[PDB]
Amino acid sequence: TSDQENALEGMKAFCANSLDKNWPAALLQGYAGTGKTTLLGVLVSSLVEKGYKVAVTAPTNKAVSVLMEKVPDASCHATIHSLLGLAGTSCVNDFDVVIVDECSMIGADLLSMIRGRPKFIFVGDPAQLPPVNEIFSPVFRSVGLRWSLSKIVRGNAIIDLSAEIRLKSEEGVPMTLEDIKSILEGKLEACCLVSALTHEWKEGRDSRILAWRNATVDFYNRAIFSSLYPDATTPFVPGQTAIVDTSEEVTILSLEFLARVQRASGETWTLRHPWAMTVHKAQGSTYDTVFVDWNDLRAIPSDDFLRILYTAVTRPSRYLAICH
Amino acid sequence: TSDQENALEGMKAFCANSLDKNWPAALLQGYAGTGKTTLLGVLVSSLVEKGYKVAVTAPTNKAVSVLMEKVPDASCHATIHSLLGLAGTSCVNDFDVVIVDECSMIGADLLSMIRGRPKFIFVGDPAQLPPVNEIFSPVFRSVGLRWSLSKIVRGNAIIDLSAEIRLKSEEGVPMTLEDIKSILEGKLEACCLVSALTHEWKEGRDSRILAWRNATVDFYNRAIFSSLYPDATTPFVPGQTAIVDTSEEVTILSLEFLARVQRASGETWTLRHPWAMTVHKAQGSTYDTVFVDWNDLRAIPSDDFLRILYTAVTRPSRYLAICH
Repeated sequence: TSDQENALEGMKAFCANSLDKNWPAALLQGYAGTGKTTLLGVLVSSLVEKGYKVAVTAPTNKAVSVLMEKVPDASCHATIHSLLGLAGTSCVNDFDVVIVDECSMIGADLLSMIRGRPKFIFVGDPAQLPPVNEIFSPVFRSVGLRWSLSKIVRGNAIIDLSAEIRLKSEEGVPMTLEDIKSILEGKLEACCLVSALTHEWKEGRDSRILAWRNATVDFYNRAIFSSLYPDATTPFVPGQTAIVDTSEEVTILSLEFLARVQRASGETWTLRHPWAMTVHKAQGSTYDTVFVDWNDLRAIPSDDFLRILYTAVTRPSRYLAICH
Repeated sequence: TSDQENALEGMKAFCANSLDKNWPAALLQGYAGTGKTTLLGVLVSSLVEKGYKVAVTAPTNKAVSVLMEKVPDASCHATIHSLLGLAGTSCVNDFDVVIVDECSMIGADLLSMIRGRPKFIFVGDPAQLPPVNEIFSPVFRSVGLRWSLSKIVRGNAIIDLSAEIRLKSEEGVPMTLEDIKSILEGKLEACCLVSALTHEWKEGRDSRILAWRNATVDFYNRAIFSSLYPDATTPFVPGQTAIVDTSEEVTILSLEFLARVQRASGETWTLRHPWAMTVHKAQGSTYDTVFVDWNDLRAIPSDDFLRILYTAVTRPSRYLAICH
C-alpha cells in the first residue's frame, strides 16, 4: 500500500523516540476501506514485540469490544475513562504507548485531560460526524505530527456507496434516491422492516434501523417487541439483550420496579431496546448488519446530509439495506 | 524525502485522472521547512512537461509575486480573484490544473466560487492563523483526497524556533522570554528598532516590525518617516515605496490631495508605509528580513499565543530578531 506504509513508518519511529521528543500526539486520518483500523494491528504487534506496554483504547465500550477481536495483541483494552479514572485510579503511567481509537467524537475535555507520560496516538476519520455541540473534532487541529490516508483500496458495495456519498459531498450536486438505485443495481449488496428483522431475530441474527430519535425509534421498537414476543407481560423478557458504562449492551437474566442485569460476560449484577436506534448512538459502534430508513434521513435534514449518510453506511459489516 | 515523494506521487496521478474522476480537490498540509512550496516546483514542471495548462495562484499579490520567483514554469500567475473575475472575465476554463497557494487564509466564499472544469489543488499550513472571523480554514475540512507533511527537514534557526513554538503549543507549558534566550544562544540568527532599521534603510535594505495595530504601528512608522527623511514637507516622498488589488506594494514617482502611483513594474497610474505593520497583514507575504516586537505579542494576547508567534517567526527569509 502507498499511504499505509508511509503512515506506519514514522509512527513506529515516533513511538521509539527516534524523532524529536516532547511530542505527545500523532494522527492517522483514514477515511474508509483504508487501514485506519487495520495497520493498527501491525503497529501494536510490532510494539509488543519491541517490549513496550501498549494500550488500545476507545471512548465507548462497543468500540473497544470490537477492537478486542480486531486487536488480539494489546494489553489493556479499556474505555478512555478507565485508563485515567475519569468520571477509579489512573493506570496510564504504567504504559509506554497509548493508542486511542475512534477519536472523531472525542471532545476537547478529553484532550485536556489526556496528559500523561506515555506517547498518545490518535486514530479518526474526518468525514464522520463531529461530537455533539461541536463542529469539528479538535484532534484534527493537532499541531504536532500528522498522517493521512485517503483511499478506498479493496468488487465491494458497502464502502463504494460511502465513497460516492463523499464524492457528491465536495461538489454542489446532491444525492437523491434515483442515484442510489442507479448505483445499487447489480451490486445486490443493498435492497433498494418490522416483519423482516423480526424474522431475522427468530433466526437469531439481530439488526437495527438508523432512523432519527424522539419520533421514530419508539414506534419502530414497540412493534418489534410485540411481534417478536406476542405476549407482553413485562417491559423486558428473560434472555433479551438490552442497552443501558455508556452504550454497552447487557443481557437480561430475571426480573423482580426491580430487575437483573448480567453485565460484561460473567459479571452478574442487579438494578433501551437494541433494535431501533439513532445514527448518533451508532457512531463508533458497528452493530453488524443494519437497515437504513431513507425516508427519515432525507426528510428532516437539509444541510447535514452526505455526512449523516456517512457514518450510517459504514456501520454495517457485511449487509446493508436502504428502504423507501 | 519520506513524506514529500508520497505526497507528490498521487497528486501527479490525481491530476492525470488516474484515480476516480469527479474529485475537484486535493490538499498538501505542510508545516515549515517541508516542501510545502518546494515540491510544487517539481509538480508544475512535470505538468508543463506533460502538456497541461497549469496556473499558480495565490489570494494576495505579494504571495504570487514571490511565487513568480519560486515557480518560473507556470503560465498564469495571478490573484485568486483574477483567475475567475471575482470582485473582469473568468479565464479558469482555459486551464487544466489550478494550483492554489497559501490557502490557510482562504475563506468559505472562495471555496463556494472555486468551481470550474480544471482540477484544483490546495496548499496550506494548519499551524498558521485562520482567516478573520473564522476559526479553522474550511479547506482543511476537505472530504476528498488529502495529503500531509509534518517535518522540519533541513544548522538552521529561523524554522527551529517555529518548531519549538509548535512543540510547546501541543502541551500545557507556555513559552516565555527565558526559553527564547536559552534556545537563541549560539545560533546567533536572532538578536534576543527605529534607529537600527533606519540605518538599514539608508543602506537600502528594508525591514518591518510585527507589532499589533491601532496603537503601535503608527508610532513605529512616523518615527521612521521622520528619521529617514529629516524634513517632512509631504505625506510621501518621491522614490518611496507604499502600501495600498490588495496588499500590493507600489512605488511613488511624483505628488500633485493629488498623487501618482506607479503600479506593478511598468504600469504608471494616478490616484500605508511599508515599515510598521501587523502580523495579520503579514500572513502569506514574506517581507524578507523582519524584526519582531516581543513586548507587543506577549502583552495583550493570552490564548492566541503560540499561533501568533507562528506565522510571525516564519515571515523572515534569512534574518530574524526579537527585541525585549
